[PDB]
Amino acid sequence: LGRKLLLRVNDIMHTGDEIPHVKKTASLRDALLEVTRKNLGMTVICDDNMMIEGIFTDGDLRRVFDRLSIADVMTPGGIRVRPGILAVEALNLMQSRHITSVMVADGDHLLGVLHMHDLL
Repeated sequence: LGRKLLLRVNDIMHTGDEIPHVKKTASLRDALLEVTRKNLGMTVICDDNMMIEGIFTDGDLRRVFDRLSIADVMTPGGIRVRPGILAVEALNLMQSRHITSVMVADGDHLLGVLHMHDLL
């Protein structure tokens, strides 16, 4: 696990089909279907070229509770990490920000999503 903490996020993040993402035109309902589908408790909002527009977490749905599109309720932009950071560094950031998932990106280009549980 000590070894585990020195792995790079690149090698532990969900990629490809495992990434939850929807377009900013998506229904809230459709966005939620994607969140459920991929089991990470959040979805990215991005275009077909994987350029990041926002994020939406289960906590954000609670915050909404104060029929919409996902753009209407997302966090625009969003916290993210670079693929070369260490598992331990990612864990530290997530702890300090009190989050359990994070996007992995090169700038605004989405590469993957990491969950606290992956950090094992």
